[PDB]
Amino acid sequence: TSPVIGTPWKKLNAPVSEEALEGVDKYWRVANYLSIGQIYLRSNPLMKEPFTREDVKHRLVGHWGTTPGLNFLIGHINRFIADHGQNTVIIMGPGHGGPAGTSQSYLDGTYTETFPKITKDEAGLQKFFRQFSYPGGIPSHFAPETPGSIHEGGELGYALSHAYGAIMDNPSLFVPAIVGDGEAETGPLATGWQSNKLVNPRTDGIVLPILHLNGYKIANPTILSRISDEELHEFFHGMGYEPYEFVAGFDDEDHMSIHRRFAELWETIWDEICDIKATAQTDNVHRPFYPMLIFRTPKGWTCPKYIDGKKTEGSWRSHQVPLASARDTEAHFEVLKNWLESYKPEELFDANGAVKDDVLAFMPKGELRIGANPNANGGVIRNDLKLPNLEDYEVKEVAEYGHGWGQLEATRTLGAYTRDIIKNNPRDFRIFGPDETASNRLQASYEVTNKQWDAGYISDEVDEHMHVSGQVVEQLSEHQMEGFLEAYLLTGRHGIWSSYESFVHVIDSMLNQHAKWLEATVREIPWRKPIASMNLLVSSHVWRQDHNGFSHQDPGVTSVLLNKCFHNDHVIGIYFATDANMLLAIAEKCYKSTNKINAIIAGKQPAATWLTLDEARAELEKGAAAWDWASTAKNNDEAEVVLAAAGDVPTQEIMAASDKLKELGVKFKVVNVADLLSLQSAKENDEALTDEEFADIFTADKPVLFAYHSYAHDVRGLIYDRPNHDNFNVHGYEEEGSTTTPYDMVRVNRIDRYELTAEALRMIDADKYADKIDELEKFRDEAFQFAVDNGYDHPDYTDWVYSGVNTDKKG
Amino acid sequence: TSPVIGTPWKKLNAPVSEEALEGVDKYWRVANYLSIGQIYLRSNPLMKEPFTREDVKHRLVGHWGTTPGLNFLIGHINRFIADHGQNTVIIMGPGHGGPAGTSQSYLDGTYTETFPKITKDEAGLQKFFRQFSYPGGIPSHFAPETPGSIHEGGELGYALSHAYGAIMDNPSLFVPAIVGDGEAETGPLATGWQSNKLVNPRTDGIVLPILHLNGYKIANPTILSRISDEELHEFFHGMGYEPYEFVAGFDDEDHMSIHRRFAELWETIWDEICDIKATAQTDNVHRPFYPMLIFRTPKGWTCPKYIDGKKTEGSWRSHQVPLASARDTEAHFEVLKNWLESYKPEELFDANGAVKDDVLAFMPKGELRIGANPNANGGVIRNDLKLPNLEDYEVKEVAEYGHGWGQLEATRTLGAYTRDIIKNNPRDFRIFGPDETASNRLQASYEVTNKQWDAGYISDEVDEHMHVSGQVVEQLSEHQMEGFLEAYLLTGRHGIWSSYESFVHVIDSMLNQHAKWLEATVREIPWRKPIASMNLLVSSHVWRQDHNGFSHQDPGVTSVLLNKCFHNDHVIGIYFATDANMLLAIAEKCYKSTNKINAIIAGKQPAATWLTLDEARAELEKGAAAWDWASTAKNNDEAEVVLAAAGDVPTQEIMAASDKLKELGVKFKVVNVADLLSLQSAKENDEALTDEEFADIFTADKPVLFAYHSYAHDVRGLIYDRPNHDNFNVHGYEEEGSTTTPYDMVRVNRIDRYELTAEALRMIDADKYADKIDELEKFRDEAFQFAVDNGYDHPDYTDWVYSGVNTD
Ligand SMILES: Cc1ncc(C[n+]2csc(CCOP(=O)(O)OP(=O)(O)O)c2C)c(N)n1
Ligand SMILES: Cc1ncc(C[n+]2csc(CCOP(=O)(O)OP(=O)(O)O)c2C)c(N)n1
Ligand SMILES: [Ca+2]
Ligand SMILES: [Ca+2]
Repeated sequence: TSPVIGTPWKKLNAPVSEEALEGVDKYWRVANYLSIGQIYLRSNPLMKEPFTREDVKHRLVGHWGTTPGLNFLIGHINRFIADHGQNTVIIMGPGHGGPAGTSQSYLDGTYTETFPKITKDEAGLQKFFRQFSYPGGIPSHFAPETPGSIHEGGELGYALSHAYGAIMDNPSLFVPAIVGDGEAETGPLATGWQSNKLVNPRTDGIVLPILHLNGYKIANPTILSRISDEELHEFFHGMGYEPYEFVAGFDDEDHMSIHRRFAELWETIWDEICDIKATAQTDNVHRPFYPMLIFRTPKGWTCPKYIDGKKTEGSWRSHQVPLASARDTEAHFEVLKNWLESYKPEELFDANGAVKDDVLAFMPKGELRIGANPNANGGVIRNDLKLPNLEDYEVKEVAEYGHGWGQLEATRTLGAYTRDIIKNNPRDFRIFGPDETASNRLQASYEVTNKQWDAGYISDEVDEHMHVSGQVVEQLSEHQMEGFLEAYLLTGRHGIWSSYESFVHVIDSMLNQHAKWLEATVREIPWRKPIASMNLLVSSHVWRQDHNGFSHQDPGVTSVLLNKCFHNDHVIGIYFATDANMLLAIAEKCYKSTNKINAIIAGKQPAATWLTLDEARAELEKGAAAWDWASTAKNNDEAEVVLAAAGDVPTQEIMAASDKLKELGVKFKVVNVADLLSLQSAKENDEALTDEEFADIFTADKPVLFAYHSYAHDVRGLIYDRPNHDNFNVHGYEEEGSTTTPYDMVRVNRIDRYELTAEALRMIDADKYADKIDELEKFRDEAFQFAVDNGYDHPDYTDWVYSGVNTDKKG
Repeated sequence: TSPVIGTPWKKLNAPVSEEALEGVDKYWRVANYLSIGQIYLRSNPLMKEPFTREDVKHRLVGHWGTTPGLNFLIGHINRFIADHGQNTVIIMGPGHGGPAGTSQSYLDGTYTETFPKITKDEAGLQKFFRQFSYPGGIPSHFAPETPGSIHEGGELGYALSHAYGAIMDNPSLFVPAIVGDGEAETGPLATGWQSNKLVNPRTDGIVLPILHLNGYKIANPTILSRISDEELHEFFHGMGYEPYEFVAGFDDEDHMSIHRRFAELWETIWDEICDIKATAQTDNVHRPFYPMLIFRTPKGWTCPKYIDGKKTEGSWRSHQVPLASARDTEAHFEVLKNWLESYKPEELFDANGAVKDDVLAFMPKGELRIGANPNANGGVIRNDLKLPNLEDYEVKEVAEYGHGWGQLEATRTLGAYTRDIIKNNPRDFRIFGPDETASNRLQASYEVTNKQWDAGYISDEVDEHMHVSGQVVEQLSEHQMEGFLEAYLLTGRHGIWSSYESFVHVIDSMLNQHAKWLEATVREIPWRKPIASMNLLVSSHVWRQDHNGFSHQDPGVTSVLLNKCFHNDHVIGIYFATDANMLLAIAEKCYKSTNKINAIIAGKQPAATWLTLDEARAELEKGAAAWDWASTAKNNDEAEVVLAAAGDVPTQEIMAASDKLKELGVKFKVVNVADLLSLQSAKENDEALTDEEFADIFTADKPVLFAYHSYAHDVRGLIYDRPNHDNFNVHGYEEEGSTTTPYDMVRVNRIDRYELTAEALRMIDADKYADKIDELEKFRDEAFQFAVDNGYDHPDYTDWVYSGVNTD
């Protein structure tokens, strides 16, 4: 569970000291200096004679405009953390203000502690200016390479979903979530405001949304800055916030006056948050209006007002760099020099080039520092789940009635297993669902917890399995469910979410961003300890969206995940739940795993169980296994065709083909693939089957009929250097189907049992088998026509049970 | 340009007639009956004795919950259309409400006109009930197979972005956009509300957002129905709307009282909209507060209140079917029977089983009808653009100074072309961008038009190229820009939008849904005329996101688009602008095309021009071409290695390697690829190169070093059955990068000129050249180290120019 840190939710009951405000002004000035320094200077960090164009970097890379805003807020939060003892994690929505985040870590000690080459002196300061956005150095964004970051803010939108995910089951945590006014125009951000009706002020922590209303994005004004202030206040009140507005920097107000006004406001907001936390110990069933801050300041605040006659402070022109070159001319250099000097850095550094003690007297210390809080390195907090014994959930009927038994919905097994995981691991595991948890059959969870809901209740006849506190959360937003969970994993907890397969694509770019976070982490951030895996149950899949139709038929998250399977990072897993027992096998593996995105493709429709838990655990360890109990060939040399499947529905259609081939006395091998990446090039992936193991399973020379769950392109591109790759006949989804019958969905994509039988005969001998093939094709047309006439499927398709099932026995 | 249809923005100046309201109530009842009928009945549409469980469908497919509220709004909108002559297109957010849409088109005559087997009698009604969500039949959603749909609503969120796109440069058009209250929880919808400060009430039409506040989604309440009414109204007011709220169905109020309250409310809202349209002819610089309607009715309205002792009307339980089976028992069939009879069909149908004249007297007529308005079949409005002469934008310098000239930003060329397409086609063409138009270099457009901004103006020192009216729109939302444009295309207009390549993935799922829309259309909807193409400029790409870092480095939109390339549909284009000329070649083709998504991948970084417009146009027609002027081999037998590239940067590094292999006198073919899909199996894609043409270009039997823009898996999967496929050595992006130098970006992905030369040498003979291979590998490290020391790239990299150029 989340640890309690410091003294949470304490009022100051005293005004902020003048001496501490002086510290903030100094932090502000030095953080600006270090920010400009990282963008502009390759050398000579303290500007000692001779200070020249040779000291400036050749290409300017990085973003000023947001940075002085961020540096002002982070200074005042640091003051706040130290005076109060508050467990604080920030979310920098504008992750392109990465200089503010590196500056914070350098000034709080965590940078030097983590990178000992980057010392607190002139030499270290020069290394630090240089390395920013620089070949062999560090990113331009608040990247995972930065102490205090759980949010890079490269792809904008996820500021508020991440903030709200971080505070769940984290009642000591406070998250000032800084949101760009451009980022507020994105869809994911717009709906993230609404998260305040899915958290509880007693069992969850608190988010203080801060709107960085600097008036501009790259090249345009922001919508929220150019509407009336009355509209802006109403909008935030209507979304269940008590909005406060701070305006500064548009006039001649002295910097100390601004600091006084801001600390006074901030303490007022904090007093209101402390009243909320205090009330919540008594009454947590009444949703309060959570404070939020509208921070209205000119973009690029404290850069030159005009440069070469164009307004730069309080404009979009300050967004990247207000001054496009300091090398090209002397007058441009003159502006950089005067700009850096306006911060009077002779008052901020000692003669060693260390920051003076009175610039940092006010800073927090130890684990309260933004860079050091374990919430921002959640791996240090994370423990292994207490897993119940997998064998308790095994479908046993396979062991006694035979392979292919039953009409079970596989996901109900993951449902029961996950339920007991929540019971044994309370406050450490969450399920998220875009109004689909029960549709994907995971509602066994409601037996030990509730959907968490902090909007209105009206009636026991409709408000079932909801409570103001609980470990299932639903909102109809794939962005919120991915967001919440990601932050939940990043602050050191566990969980899963499910989605209908086609709508996973809604959050393809979040999967990309979270993969990239994990890629950089496992490659070059050994101090960032492993977090729990992002477990995604991909259900209600293409082959059984016959009832919703073509809009819902897109299994291609598989193709998108394959684009993050490089470098032996091993941050992606892609599993095909053959049946409920293989679903358990995959669930154990993913629930124990760390630093991954696990995509678990599994059907909720009634389907046969093929494997015992033992056979499934064994098949999963290698990724593909031959099925000697289903093969009629005794070894590879006797086999005329290999039948291979990846996916519950292709396994079903391949095993019903197998039975038709057995009755014609064909000699076939049956292969099953649970782990897509097992087939990847052994040159590319050191966990894949070797060519030796590949050749043995799939044979070196015999024709392979491969029925794949998703698009053939996936498998064909994976196996390009494998033995016998030219003999793979891959069937998959081909952008066909409609509102139709289960048989029609497989038929129209040329993966039904009859076409697979036909295909197997074609591959052995078209001439020898020409007759049976024609019979098989006419039956396909006949089976379709049966559906059109009757409105359900042919009994050959419906009433089929694998020959291996002892159906004599009344079970 | 959009047509003016009917008599727009007309007040009634009279109460709604008692007789129209009675028509409306009959529309609601029959429409509900047709709706339940489609979900539950295989036969006996009018329940003529004997009426048994043999008449009910075995598998119930479809959604009742939303459907009665939809049938109510559309009855009332039908009344309003006829009484006012208002050009009206509806957006059914809750697309799962398919039955309200099919019912609409049956009742207005467009269904029987489009589908003549579906007659206005017992026999047709039997076909109409059965075919719904039935094998052989029609979809469960407001699909493109339905007259009146420009919006399926299968994937929720896109209701307001499509609504607002439809009304742009469409001043006579009115779009009531029906938004689910579940759908309002999605991100794309949340931001769509704000579209009201990007439209002008004089040059654009009007959207009336309608929140279907029915209190529930599948298995949960909705946030927006369980917050205070005060918070709900502040929320809409703060997004610049005048919220109006209608509550009905929670008590015993009689249907006719409900209809009267509703029409009166609807006309009061209509008057306010007409005042806004009249004001806008004099003052169109002050943004009005646009009405919206909060519609609060019980989910499943008019279904049985309780079923098996569980609450069904005003519950999530009504979402799909309130009554799970009608065949399992007689008690369940009895419930179905009683429910159908509650509507009193005996009053609605004559003995032929045609709908009675006095049910449809109130309905609009001709092109004012929801199913026949040409805005909902925009291909009939669509005209070919007046394109300017491509030759006028040619980079002519290639012809004078040679292949490899200059350091031009290619996208500036597409920017000039597009500017003049706007000048020649005013009100027919729009650019959208997510705060990136200028960054992607399309700002030549500002020479003839402005960014359209209907929020506040403060100062000429910051408000450059903005006007309350204009053909460029920007909001920082990929969903909005994709949304606006889709609707703009579907109502018969043209355009383009640009994104940074990594952030195209934000809208992967929208390209999926549009692709599927087009896929359904070219296959089986010949009455839906072709629309203009969704043209997406994919720029600021992976190889030159070295100033922003790993977050901006994902070119895998290519992999996603390849998943919509089957059945010879030809609804996807994937193109790589080799240079500005090849970009013009691709733009012309894309701007003349219909029924496509076109992904145009082009660099905005300074880069060489390789091709004349003529060689560009000839290369593009085939999709790939040998570059004989760059090859040293003069036929394929004489060739030792083939150098292939797709992408401005791969092309650059392959042409630099070619110059390095020329110095060693290797005999190599150079191939450029501009159209990814030309490589697709000839058995799969009938527009692709033949095996003949493929083996001629790439050779039958020699080693091919292919440098690819995106992920090598793309190509490896495309060419599985091409001859000589096993000799393809494919390098592409490999999830390596950082914020670094151009050289470092290609180096760390093994696509830099030096590695590509080495790899060519390895593939001809690793021993012969081992010395020269090894030297190349050390220069890679030397070149990296240079950049670390100096902070800019080694001049062998920086300063190179193709031997083919005159540098004197
Ligand atoms: C989803 C997405 N689209 C586009 C971009 C490109 N981009 C980066 S910064 C930016 C403007 C953001 O402005 P704002 O949120 O106002 O931040 P600030 O002004 O504080 O820099 C844009 C469009 C992005 N990072 N993410
Ligand atoms: C993006 C997306 N996520 C999830 C779904 C699954 N889904 C289908 S309809 C629906 C509920 C929508 O409820 P609402 O919008 O309130 O419609 P209504 O109550 O009018 O039926 C859900 C979750 C979807 N279609 N699209
Ligand atoms: Ca901003
Ligand atoms: Ca609803």
